[PDB]
Amino acid sequence: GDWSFLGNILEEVNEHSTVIGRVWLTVLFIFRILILGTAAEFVWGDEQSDFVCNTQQPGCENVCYDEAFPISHIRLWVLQIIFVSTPSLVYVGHAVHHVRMEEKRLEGTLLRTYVCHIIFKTLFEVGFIVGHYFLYGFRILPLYRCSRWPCPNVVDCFVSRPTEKTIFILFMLSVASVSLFLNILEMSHLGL
Amino acid sequence: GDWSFLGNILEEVNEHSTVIGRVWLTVLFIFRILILGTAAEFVWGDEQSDFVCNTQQPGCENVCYDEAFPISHIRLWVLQIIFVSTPSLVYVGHAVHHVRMEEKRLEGTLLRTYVCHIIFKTLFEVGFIVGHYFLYGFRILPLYRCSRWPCPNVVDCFVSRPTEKTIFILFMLSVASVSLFLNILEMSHLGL
Amino acid sequence: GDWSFLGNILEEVNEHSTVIGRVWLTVLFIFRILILGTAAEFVWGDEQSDFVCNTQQPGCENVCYDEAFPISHIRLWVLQIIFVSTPSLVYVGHAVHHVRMEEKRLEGTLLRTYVCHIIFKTLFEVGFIVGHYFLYGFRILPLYRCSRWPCPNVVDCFVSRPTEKTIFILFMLSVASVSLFLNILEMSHLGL
Amino acid sequence: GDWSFLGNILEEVNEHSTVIGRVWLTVLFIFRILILGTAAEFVWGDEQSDFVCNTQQPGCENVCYDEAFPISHIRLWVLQIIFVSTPSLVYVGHAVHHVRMEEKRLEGTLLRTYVCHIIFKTLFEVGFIVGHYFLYGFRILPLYRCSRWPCPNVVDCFVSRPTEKTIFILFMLSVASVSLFLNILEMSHLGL
Amino acid sequence: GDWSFLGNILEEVNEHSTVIGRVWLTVLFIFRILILGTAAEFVWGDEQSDFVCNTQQPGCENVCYDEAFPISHIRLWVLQIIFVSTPSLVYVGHAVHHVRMEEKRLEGTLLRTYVCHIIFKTLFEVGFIVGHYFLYGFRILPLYRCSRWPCPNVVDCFVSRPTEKTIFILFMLSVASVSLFLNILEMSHLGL
Amino acid sequence: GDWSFLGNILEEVNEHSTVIGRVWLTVLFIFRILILGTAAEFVWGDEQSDFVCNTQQPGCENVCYDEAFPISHIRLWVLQIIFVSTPSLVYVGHAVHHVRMEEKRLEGTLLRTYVCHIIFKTLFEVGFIVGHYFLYGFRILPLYRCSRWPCPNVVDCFVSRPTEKTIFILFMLSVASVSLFLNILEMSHLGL
Repeated sequence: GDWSFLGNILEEVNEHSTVIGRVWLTVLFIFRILILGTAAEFVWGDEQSDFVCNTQQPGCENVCYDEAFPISHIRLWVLQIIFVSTPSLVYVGHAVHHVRMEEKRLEGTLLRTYVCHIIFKTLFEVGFIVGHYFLYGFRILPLYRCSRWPCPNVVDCFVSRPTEKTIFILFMLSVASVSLFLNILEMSHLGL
Repeated sequence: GDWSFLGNILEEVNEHSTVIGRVWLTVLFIFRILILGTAAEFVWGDEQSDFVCNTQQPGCENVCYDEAFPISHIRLWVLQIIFVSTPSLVYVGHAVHHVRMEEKRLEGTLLRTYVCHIIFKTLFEVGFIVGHYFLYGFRILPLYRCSRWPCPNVVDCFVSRPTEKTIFILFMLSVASVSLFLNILEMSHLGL
Repeated sequence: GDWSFLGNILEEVNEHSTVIGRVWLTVLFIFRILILGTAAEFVWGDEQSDFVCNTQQPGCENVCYDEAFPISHIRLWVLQIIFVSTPSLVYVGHAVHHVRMEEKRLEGTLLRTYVCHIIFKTLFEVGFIVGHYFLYGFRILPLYRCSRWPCPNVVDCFVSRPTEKTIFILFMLSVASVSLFLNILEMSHLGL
Repeated sequence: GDWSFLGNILEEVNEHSTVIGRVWLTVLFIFRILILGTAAEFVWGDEQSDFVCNTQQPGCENVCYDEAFPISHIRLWVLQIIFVSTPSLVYVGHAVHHVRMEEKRLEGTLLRTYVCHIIFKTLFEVGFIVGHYFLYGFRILPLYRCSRWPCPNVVDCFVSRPTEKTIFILFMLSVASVSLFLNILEMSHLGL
Repeated sequence: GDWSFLGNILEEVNEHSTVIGRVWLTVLFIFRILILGTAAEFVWGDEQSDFVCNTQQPGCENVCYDEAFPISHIRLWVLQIIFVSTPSLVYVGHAVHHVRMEEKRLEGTLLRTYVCHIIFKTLFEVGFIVGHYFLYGFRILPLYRCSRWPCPNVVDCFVSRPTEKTIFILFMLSVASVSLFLNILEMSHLGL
Repeated sequence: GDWSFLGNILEEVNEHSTVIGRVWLTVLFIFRILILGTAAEFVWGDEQSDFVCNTQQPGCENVCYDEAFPISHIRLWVLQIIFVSTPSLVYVGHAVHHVRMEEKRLEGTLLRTYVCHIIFKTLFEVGFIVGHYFLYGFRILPLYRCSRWPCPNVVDCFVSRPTEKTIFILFMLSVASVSLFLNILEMSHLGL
């Protein structure tokens, strides 16, 4: 995918962001967007094609893959990145608006907006982490047993690349936890 | 797909747009174009290939897929984005024309044009929402029963990734509703 | 495909073009090039692979697909865009030549050249429309009956995605008609 | 493929080229590079995969495809473009060298070099045209009869998309003839 | 994958880096990123598809490929590049922070930070080398014998392109050793 | 692959290079990088997929393809380009270092470094030529007879596109010889 527009706006907000905030944005670019592009998308590329079920029943593989993976992991991470970035977009928009007003003519209302955006980032990060956990836990097993119609009885289905997917799941979970910790540091640093 | 040209023109119109309008354009880029590029196109990539029908009849799968999906969802969203953006293109063109005339030498006629473009955006958004609804509702079921010739009788066909497609359908519907609400806010803000 | 070079030259000619001409060029970029890139190429991507014929005869599918689609639609639209743009290239080249001569040192000969280029655009547009019509009409049917050797007798062949292709055929026909109408407006506006 | 570097150098030589030369370069970009990228590469994409031979003999299809198409057409056109452009590269290099020498400090030796480069362009164009003609004529037939080992006897093989390939073959031949005529015009214009 | 953002930041740090450091960064770009993009990704492209196991057992190939290659080599090299680059990112961030503070208003604390970043680079490089060694040694054999359920007994599986993969494994190992040696040179040069 | 970074550095070294050196670099870009991108990569794209062996033995095709092509040709050419370019990178780095030192404050040591880099280029070119020759000669035959386990006895395997690959092998060999001759000219010109 093409993240150029998002990257441009995030670069814009870097100028008006705290040091911790700049660390957060660079982490976002290097350890989330770049990982999905260079590494994860290739891992998940053959998710359905190499999904195999031990049956002669038409449509069983499709329904079972859908049940096993309601939403693909890479897609969920895309959404997580976008929603997490959106508060920064709101903040930079507010700042640019203030600048344009000054042209017509981090304190106070602007500072409060910054803190609010940090809070929203934290909430979205926790929400996506919890959602991933309930969806998949954090370990993808090779065997999925499926009892969804049209499959006759329970059928054994086998996932592609489960170990590598587990590795990247855990990597992204760690990155999200790091980003959350950075946000906590931002709040503490503002407090100081 | 390459949206660079459209992005450039939309960026141009940002300068001469209202704050709500800038919010609308950023929503368009981040939550529509970027979603289609990064996420949705991969979801719908194997729509026909992994479409499977329980038959030994040649051509049944092709005719049934065509009947089930007259137009693909991602294509309809492309068209929706383009038509929705077109009013902004008209408005920016009018503004640039006025500027060039001033060189030769948001009020009045220009303001009325802006409001008209907002109205067109609202109409196109509602039209595409209603069209999608009548075409597909908002839930893609896994089973499609097909009675189209050459299929003998009704045949059971099975869709790929129905749950994920439902998730993205609903996501895009929400984004469109948000954009419509933003347009309403634009009109109210102008009224104030 | 990469249209960057053509886009650059067309952007150059925008500066020295009429308001109607700018509308025409933006229509060309947004509703032809962008449609082919984002939407149509994916539609026509699996034209031959998912073309299926009810036979056990080697080579029948290849010969029948070739007979049914002598030239693919997307390719014909590429050619249409290029030939339609070429008059603008001639006009901008003439203008730049005049500028360089002035450096060494829309009226008259330049205006006549502009009108001639409009006429060529109209002729090429009508020609491509008529050619498409005679080749395919404007509705792609799912069933193609083929009697081309090596096929034994008439064989039934089934086209992929006929409905979506019909939708895009009609969309592009509408866009071409709109562009032609714009050219007529250009001539009338010059007359005024 | 990526032609950015070649495009940059050709754009550089446009400044120091004749009006006819600029027409030639724009023809090269729009009607050769852009055609190969947007249209022809997709046509020839499935040349070997959809090549089918009526046999049960392993390796017959590979050897027969190789014999039928020793070099693919698109590849030959790539080479033609590169060799044809190379004289312009030589000329621009000579001009830039002269400029750098003047910094240290179209007539005469430079003009003769320009004419020589035109001559080389004409020779390379004629050579590639004749080579294509002897290789393939100008019509690709659907049926190729192959007697190459390991094929037992003569086997019937069937080419993919022969009509479309014929259309593009003829289109590129016309473009090459146009470019040659332009070179002739360059020489005559210099003579005047 | 797209490394533009990382490349931009690394280019930024080149200005404030030692001569040995610049050599290290150019080695990183030319002999790691460019190798993975141009060469290695194509080698490893068909890792699972052309993985073949001598069995009629569903799911055996998937489980055996996963066991043989828990993480793909190219993915591990991506991670290695990112982690190795991260210290440079920290250093450049610290330097830019100091610059911004000076605006508000290689020695001392900055120099110590530089040395620390060198140490982290060395540790990460050694860690990835050792991890690769324990995972795969440095020779990929063609035969993998697999006893993982559902495979019945030990099954013989055959890897794709083992020799080429061995060649690139050794090439990247050499590059990593060279980079480590460069870091040692950096420390010695600072000592001098 | 993406050669932008290498291209940028090579463009930088053009400014501080001899006329023959500029000819060499343009040859490198136009006749090596552009050929691999536009033409050769498509030729070698289906090397393993269309490799066919006359056997019913699992894994025989993989082992035989690996034995026949230990390293793919396109990969070897990538490595050749990178190693050949590396001396220019060393030279430009040395020159930029001298410039930065002058800021703090082709003759002599710099000239000797330039000659040394030419020598390294010549050695690497000869080495890669000889290596290719011993690996493959310069003609790819269609038939490869393979006796590698698990294949039972000698099996006949058939290569894809052998003639086209031979053509490009010879083309690249010619380009390398031309570059070597250019280096010889560089040394002679310096001698004069």
